Order: sequence, then structure tokens, then C-alpha cells
Amino acid sequence: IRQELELSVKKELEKILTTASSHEFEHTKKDLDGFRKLFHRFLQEGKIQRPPEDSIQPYEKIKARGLPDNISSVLNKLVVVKLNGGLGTSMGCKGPKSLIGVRNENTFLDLTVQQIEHLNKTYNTDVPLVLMNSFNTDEDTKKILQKYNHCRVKIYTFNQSRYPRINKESLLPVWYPPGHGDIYASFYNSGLLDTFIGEGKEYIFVSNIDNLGATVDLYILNHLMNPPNGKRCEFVMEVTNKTRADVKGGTLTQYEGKLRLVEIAQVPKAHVDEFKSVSKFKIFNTNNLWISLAAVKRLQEQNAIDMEIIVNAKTLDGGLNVIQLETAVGAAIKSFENSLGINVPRSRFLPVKTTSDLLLVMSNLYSLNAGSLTMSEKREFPTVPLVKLGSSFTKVQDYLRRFESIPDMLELDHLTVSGDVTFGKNVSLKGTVIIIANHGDRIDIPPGAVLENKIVSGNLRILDH
Amino acid sequence: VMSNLYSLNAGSLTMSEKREFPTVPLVKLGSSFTKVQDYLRRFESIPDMLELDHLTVSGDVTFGKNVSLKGTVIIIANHGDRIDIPPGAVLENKIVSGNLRILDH
Amino acid sequence: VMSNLYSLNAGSLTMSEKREFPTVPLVKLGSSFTKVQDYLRRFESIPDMLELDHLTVSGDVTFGKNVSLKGTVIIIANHGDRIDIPPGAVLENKIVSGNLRILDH
Amino acid sequence: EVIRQELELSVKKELEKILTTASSHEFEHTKKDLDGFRKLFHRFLQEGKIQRPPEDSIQPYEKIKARGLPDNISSVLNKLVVVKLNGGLGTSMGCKGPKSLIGVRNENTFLDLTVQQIEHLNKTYNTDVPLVLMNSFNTDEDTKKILQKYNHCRVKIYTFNQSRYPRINKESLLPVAWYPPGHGDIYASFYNSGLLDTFIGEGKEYIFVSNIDNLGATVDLYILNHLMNPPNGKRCEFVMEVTNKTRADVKGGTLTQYEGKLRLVEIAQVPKAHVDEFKSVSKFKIFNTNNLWISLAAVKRLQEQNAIDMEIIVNAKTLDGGLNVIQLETAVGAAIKSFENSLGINVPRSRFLPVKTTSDLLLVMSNLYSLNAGSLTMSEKREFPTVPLVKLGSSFTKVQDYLRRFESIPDMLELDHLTVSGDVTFGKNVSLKGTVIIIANHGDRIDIPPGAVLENKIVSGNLRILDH
Amino acid sequence: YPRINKESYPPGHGDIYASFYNSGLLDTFIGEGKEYIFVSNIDNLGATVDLYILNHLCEFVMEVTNKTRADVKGGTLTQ
Repeated sequence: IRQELELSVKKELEKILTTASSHEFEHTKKDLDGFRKLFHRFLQEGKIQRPPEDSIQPYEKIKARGLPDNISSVLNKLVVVKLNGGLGTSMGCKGPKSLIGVRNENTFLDLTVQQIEHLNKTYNTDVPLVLMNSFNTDEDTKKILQKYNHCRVKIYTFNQSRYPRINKESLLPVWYPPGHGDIYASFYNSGLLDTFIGEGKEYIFVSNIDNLGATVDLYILNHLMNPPNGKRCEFVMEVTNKTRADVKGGTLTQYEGKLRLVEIAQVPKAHVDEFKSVSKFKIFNTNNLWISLAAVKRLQEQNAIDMEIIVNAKTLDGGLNVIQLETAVGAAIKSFENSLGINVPRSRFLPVKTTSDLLLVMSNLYSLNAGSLTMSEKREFPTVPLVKLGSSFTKVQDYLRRFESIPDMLELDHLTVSGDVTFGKNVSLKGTVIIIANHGDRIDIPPGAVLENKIVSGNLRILDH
Repeated sequence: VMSNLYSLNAGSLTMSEKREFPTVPLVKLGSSFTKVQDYLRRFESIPDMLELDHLTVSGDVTFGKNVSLKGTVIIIANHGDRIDIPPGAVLENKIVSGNLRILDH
Repeated sequence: VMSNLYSLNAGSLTMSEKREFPTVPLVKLGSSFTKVQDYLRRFESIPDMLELDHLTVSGDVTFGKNVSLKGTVIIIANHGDRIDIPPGAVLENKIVSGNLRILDH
Repeated sequence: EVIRQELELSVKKELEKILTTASSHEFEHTKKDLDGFRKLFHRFLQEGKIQRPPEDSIQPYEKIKARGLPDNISSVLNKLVVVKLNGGLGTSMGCKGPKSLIGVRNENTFLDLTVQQIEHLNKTYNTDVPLVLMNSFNTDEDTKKILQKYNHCRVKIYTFNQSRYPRINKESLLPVAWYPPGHGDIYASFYNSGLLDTFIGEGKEYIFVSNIDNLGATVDLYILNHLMNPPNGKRCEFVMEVTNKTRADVKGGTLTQYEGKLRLVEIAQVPKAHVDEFKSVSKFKIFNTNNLWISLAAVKRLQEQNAIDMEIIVNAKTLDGGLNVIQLETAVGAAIKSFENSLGINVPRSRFLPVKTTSDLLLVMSNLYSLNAGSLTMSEKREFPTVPLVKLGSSFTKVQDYLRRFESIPDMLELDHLTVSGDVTFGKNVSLKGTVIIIANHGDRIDIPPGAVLENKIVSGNLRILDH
Repeated sequence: YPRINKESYPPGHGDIYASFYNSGLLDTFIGEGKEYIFVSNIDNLGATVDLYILNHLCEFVMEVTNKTRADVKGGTLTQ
């Protein structure tokens, strides 16, 4: 009854494979039996660990001298991979998320190739750029790439797998992309892996296009491609402290020799409260990572890269309760040897997840400097101001319409607006600002208004002629 | 007559340039603006004019510092309610209706 | 200061456990809350705040017994308006706004 | 032991400084008063679970009525004294003077009725029962003026004054304006008014201590027949009508058996945690009516000993511009623990119908009850036995308001619920049936139109009516 | 102190060295052995006695704290 009601479900994928695309046939069974070799792993499935004050170094101690001298020439040994599998329908946009207007109006993609173009065109180098796109976002990114020829950046795409949706009640498949842990199998399988080690590289730098702080940092790179004394490095993990902001995720703790990614989903009912402070785990997953290429080829030839089957449930919308088997990228520091990440200023982690983060980023809070943006002084204190824009502000095209200009912020500390609220040009939000319209009513804030520490409420309408 | 629509020079005041069109701006103010001491209190700084064509205010209204008015600006707040206009607001050819009170910190 | 955000230990008081992040979470209370007499009219039953982040109340707002406030909590009643929070209600990151009259018997 | 003998005699020397300012003749009972305080205070300094009451000590009334009626003659009434407790102003209802003088029906006042009763007795029994009122400095001169009108009437009528104690200070623990120490001050002030010795020597033996709220409290021949000529011999002494608990009167007083005899227990002397078991879970179906039958003989015996044991009821109260002030009062019923051979009898709710709010008045002046020569009783053709429940909002609280909101007190035989809130008016001949909720929001009015039949409806809105 | 009009109340908290000597209780305290005076405010509920500050007990000490967005103006100690 354990593998006996699995052998009947392996016969069902043979009823599907038969419906192949004649040519598109060798890449389908590659997936399906990677999914089967995962379904097997699905049905089966300390504490002793104390993470060391040794491995997880501070950013400040590596930033202190510091800069490489020759030549470099250390850049020609790194490949920049960015994950581009996310649709942007939570912002309310058709197709890829990296296709969303982030500033002026450089999209999410543009702001990286702009970072890279700046790099090659100031260091004589040629750092390539690899996007990992799912089956939702590959159609639509390829089209939108013709506009980067004659940009000094070599761009390559590749596809994640396409696994079947499995029923929580039925356990019978009728399509989804296996998280981002799929990187390794589909990177090796693309052919790009053997290409880059093959042209002199040895290090990958995986990040998300969501994370706008996720820049190519040198002082970290100097710690890899030509390290400080000792062997290594096979796999670095950028890691931040915890804000109240993101309470849950899981942390990097030292489990019997090597360091592990440890999830909340993984831990027994008895210790769900022990994780997340008392902050003996001031440790958080950036999802910024460097990697040894040479190492990935050795370990994905052995299949020595075992990862935890992250199980997602969901019935949405008018279907039935279904499970997706997924794996994570950090879920594999336990499988790389001598593997040790670092603590990183939040400075380097500003993911743009909702329309509220757009306002934050695309305002005079950040200065843009050829792709990369950072918190331009003067700005009194280093704290990132809180923004809670309404439900009347989610869908991007709405958000854009509500703001006839993206207003002054450099001295705001908190803003929350809800209801049909709508702004003028050259508005100034200083301090704490609360603008609330209740169901029906409307507040249009007039052009040039300077709301300093103030509570705007009631219904005020402004027409033209 | 105390806007920047006139300038003062040794006792007499006359309608300075730049006021590009000879027009005298027509200004109706509400019954809530009649007592001078009330009128002073409601305008936390006399507002910018110069480009002003028509200005008509009735109802409990308040202006903040550095309000700039230009064109025709109609502000009406019905019986009972108040309209506070935010420091720095710049109104060109608008009707304001409804009601907000802005409250501190 | 008289919330469960502090602990009374030998007269002198101190931020208690397990306030995860040792940051004093600022609050901000309406015009109708400034008078110590009206401050105890409105509460008597100082709320739960071990997991408060930001609390802001304005208007005619009164509280029940044993209210939990958790995160960002905004309570706004406009002029001519009142909001009475039910005893024991838990507010976690919520915007409460309008008109709640909780009359008795 | 050290500071307490000193902060008692600080108040001893303190109330000496008050006395010296006493009018020449107000000295007598005013010297005796603050000596009663000295007593209460010295008791205030000093300060189970064994509680659970037997099935033989609280008797169901139905058993007793089926005994039943004293045959002779009876004229067993010339052994009885009716004390009504009058102390208590009607400001809670929003009125001048004594609650005892509010218009209850037709329109007789609260007193108008209990003399109306005590009259119907004597008249149909060729006897003479005395009615004795116990009022205080608040309620006194103002009721004595109005007694003029009960002449030509067949009831001898007596008053006396409850004592009058100084409000102590919460912080200070020091006197200061004055207050009546709660109804429990009946024994000390009865004895001392002399009426107690006056009566005992006229051959009376029992007081029937009730309330002038309680329209339900009526003199009952059957409970009488059990006190004079009491079965088997015994021959007690204290008998305290008691009723069944509704959720309505949850947090009230209950008898238990503490160490031999019965005892009262108010929610106040209850250990913090055990409050949850007390009064629900029930478990204690028994609740205090405050209708008491007591032996004169025994009061005399016990007062001259200082034996009547009542717990101290401590009252914070600070109204209006005044500071925070303890006000020590005693209960009537708490006396039981000190009397002999005590027993509670369990009574129809019918006998406990106290009128404490304007909502109550509505009910009791309806077509729901019937006024039958001084006593009133709920009546057929009201077919379902229960009493209807009525909330009238803060718009109806002051008596004058209430009377002016109703052009005519409406039809209510078939009403189960009624809850009205805020600005509402009723026309003449309204008829309410079942569950009628009428609710109007801050600053709206509802005029309910004359002739209206609201049968089982929620009514919201803003509607005023107008004229010629 | 006397209130003069600008055409033609206390003396603040500063007046304490002048009215500590005023009561004379100044020469009272030093004669019994006392060497230090911990002056705080009554508003400040954090204003407790620190035995780690008494271990560094100079002629005059002022407790200080970094500026926050919260407290816009105030005194700043420079040399």
C-alpha cells in the first residue's frame, strides 16, 4: 500500500507521455521521471545544533581592505544568474514580473543589465547574464530581449521543469514550475553549466530580480575568486538579521558538521515556537548566493544534491485541493562541502513584492546610478520608512493613475493610505501621514500639499471644469 | 488688497507687475469670513494670487501656509462641515467640495 | 508605561519579556484623550501591548476590557462620530474607521 | 497592632471636634450616632469553604400554603408590625424627594399603595395593623409633610430615623457630606427610636421588614400562620423570603450553612477565584428577596447584648466634585447568622417585583397588571405565565421624560420583549406584541403613530410627524 | 521671580545651585560625608541609580543619548 498505490500512478504518466510533441519528447520524460524520483521521496520522509560564531562573518569585517588590485579580471570568473520565473499577477500585471515599470521607466530587467553594462564598460570586462525563467515567463521574455543587443552584456535564458499538479484528495494528475530549487538539474541539463566553466568561469551569483538591492558586490567576490587563507569556497549565503517585518522563513544553523537551511515547515509540533527568537537565530535567508560551478558539476553528476520536498497545497480557484512538490535553492548547503555564508546589511535586500514597495523605491528616497539604486543622503537616519497603500492601490495601472507624480518622501517615516485617495504633483509627505477614505467617500490630496505628521480623513473632492 | 496682488510703496498701494492681464480678480467670501478677526485666523498666511481670476469660498473653510491660488477656484463646504486646505496646496481652475479636517500628529 | 510592556520590579520599571525586539513602540492618542480624567474614562482596562508596534487613535474612541492590540492599529472616528471597541476584541494590523455605538440596557 | 490603636483614636479625638458644634438638642441622637461609627470603624480595623445549606432549612412556599390558613380569627394580625424601608431618594429615577413618592398608577404613589393595602386588611378583618416607615435625613421631613393625607384612613402610621454616619476618607482614613449606613441600620435605630419597646409592650411579636420598591411584598397569612403557632414547637425568630435565580438577578445574595446556622453571602466577601462558582453554577438556586419576617422579642434580646453580627459593606463613592470616600454600611439579612433557629422560605417571584427603573414603571402601569385595592398582581387574560422583558433607553430614564414620551401607556398583554433606544415618541393606543425593537440613531426621532399595532417587528429610522 | 512686560513665575530648573545654597542645606550635606548629588527629573521613569555609574565615581557627569527622528530640537554637548 506504500509503493503499491504509486506503481498505479507511474502508469498514468505513460498515458500522458504518449501525447508527446513528436520532437518535444526527450525534454518531457526528463522532467516526468525527475518528478517520479521526487514522488518516491515524497511518501517516505537533532535537536543538538548551535550555529558557529565562526562561519557567519559580518559584512563589515570583509569590507575592511578589501578591494581587489589585479586586474580585474576576477570578474571574468563570475556569472550573474537571476531568477525570472515569477509572474506579476499579484501586482496585477499580465506576464513576467521583470516586465514591470520600476523607475523612469526602467523595468526590473533593465536595471540589472544597466548594472552589468556599467560594469563591463568601466572595467573592460565581459560578465554574462543568465535568466532562469519558467514556462510562464519564457515566451514573453525572449520577445523583449531584442532591445538589448548592442548593450555590452551577454544574455542567456533557460527553462525550469514543468511538473504535474497532484490532488490532495485524489492523488491523480490531470501544470507547475518546481520552485527555484530546480536551478541545479535544469542548469546542468540546459548545457549552460558546461559552457561557463568551459570559458574560464567558476562562480555563479544567484539572486532574485525582485530584490533591487541584490547587486554584484566586490568585497564578497574578493573573498571567493582568490580567498583569504584556508580552502573553500563551495557555496556562500548572504544572510540578514530579523525585522519584525518578516517574522517567518527559517534560518541557517550548524547541523552535525555542515551548515543547513532549516525550515518552519520541517520542524516537529513541539518546537515551532522555539524557532524565531529568543533570537539565538538572528539569521535570515536573503536568497542571495554565490556558488562553485566546478562543484555543482561534480555533485549533480553524483545526484549528491538532496533537497527537502517543500509541499504546497491549494485548491484555488474552482478546482479541488492539489499539492505541488517543490525544492528551494538554499535547501542545498548541507550537500556542498565546507560551506559558509555571511551577514549582510538590509541595505542589500529590498524585495519589491507589492505596489507599496514601488512607491518606496521610485521616490526621492533612492538615487539611481546606472542600474543600481541606494538610499541617497541627505536622509536624516538610516531607517526604511513604512508604506501601507490601500486595496484601491494594488493593481499597478491603478497605482500609477492615483499618483500624477510620485511625491517627496526623503523625510517621511510612516504613511498609510486607504480608500479612494488620490495625489497631486509635487506633494510632500513628511513625518507620519494617515489618509483614510471610507467606503464610498473620496479624498484627493491637492497638488503641492505638504502633509507633515497629519491625519487626513473625511471626504474631499476636487473637480476641474 | 493685502495679497501679493498689490505692492506697498510709501503709503499708496497699486497693482504691481507681473500681473500679466489688467483684470481685477473678483473675490466673494462666505459669511464665515466676515469678522476681520475671523478672517485673519482662517488664513494662516495670506495666499498667493497673481494668476487669480475668480475666487469664491462659502462654508467653514481653512487655509494653511503658502496656499497658491490661480485661475478660478471655487471652494464650497455645505452646512455643518469644514474644508481644511493643506499647507502648500496649489489650486488651478478647480471646484473643491466635501469636507476634511486635518488633525495633528 | 502602565501597559504590560513594562514590569514593576522594586518601584522602578523595565521593558519586559518576551518583547521580541527591544524597541519602544510609539503610540499617539486623540485630542479627546489628553486629559488624564478622560484617559481613564476611555480605557479603564489598559490593553495588551506586548506585541504592539504602532497605535493611533483619534475621535471619540472608547475601549472595552482586556483588548489586545497587536501590530499597527489605527482607530479613526470623524467629527460627530464615535467608535466603541467591544471588550476583549483582538486588533492585529487593522484600520478601524467609522461609527460604532455600543449602547447597553 | 501599634499604628492601628493610634489611627483609631485619631478619629476618636477627631469626632470630638465635630460634636462641640452640635445644636443644643441635636446632641442626644448625634452623640449616639458617632459612637455607632466608633463601633463600625473598630470593627473595620480588626477583620470556608464549608458553605452548603440543608433541604429542611429552606422550605418551598407551596408546602406552607397547603397547611394552610390560620383559622382564627385571624386576628392573628394584632401580633404583627409592618416596617417599610423608606430611606432612598428617587434621583436614580430622576426625581425630587423620596422614591417613595413617585407616581405609580392612576396615580397613587408608592406609599399610597402600601397604606392602601394595610388598610384593606384591617377593614375586612376588624383589626388594627401598624405601618412603620424607616426613613433617613434625606427622606424624612419630605415624607412627614405628606402624611397629612392619610387621616380618615384606617392605618396607624409611624416613622423613625435611620442613623446618619460620616463619610471617611479613602487615603486620609479621616472624616470630612453625611450618609445613611444602609438598611442594616434597622436594629440599632429601631431599638433606639423606642418604638421597639413600645410595640413589644403592646403584644406584637413580629415585624415584616420589606421595601417600598417591592410592590410584590404583601402581608401573607400563610407565612404568618407559620410564625405564630409554628409547627411542632419551634419557634423561630428569623424568616427570610428567598426566591429562585434568573439570569436577570444573577449577582445577588444567597443563604448557605456556615458552621451550624444559616448565613448570608454577598458577592463581596467572596474569594477572587471562587466568584465563578458562586451565582452560576447554580447549584445555588436561592437568592435574597429582602422580604423578612423577624421576632421583636429576639431583637430586644440581641441588641442589648451587641450580638447582631453583620459584615461590613465598604463603599468607594466619589460624587460630585468630592474626593474618594469610603462609606461603611451594613446589610439587614446578614443578621441571620446571629439570630436563633433561622429559616428561609422560597417564594413565588410574584412576591418580588421591585420597581427600580422607569422601564419597570412602564410594565407595572400597563394593562398587564391589575390594581386590586392596594395590591397589584399580573392578570388573566395574560396567558403565558412569564413576565415580559423591557429595556427603555437613556432617553426615557427621568420619570417626567418617560411620561411625556407616551401619550398613552400602550397595550401589552401579548408582549414578550421590548427594547427602545434614544429619541422615540409613542402616540395614543399603541399596541405592542411579542418582540418589538424600536431603535433610532443619535439625533433622529421616531414618532410612532397613534393606533399603531407593532407585532413582532424591528423598527429603525428617522421619522417625525406634524400638524395643521 | 517677577514678570516684566516686553513693552515696558519660577526661574526654570537652572536655579538650583543658587537656591540649594539659599536653604543652606548645601553646607548640611557635605558635613556628614556625602560627596555626590544625583540630580534627575521626576518625569523620567528610567532615571534610576546606576551602580555601574557610581564605579566611575569626576567633577561633573552628564548622561547622554543619540538623537532620534522623534526629538527634533534640544541641547547638544560639544567641546
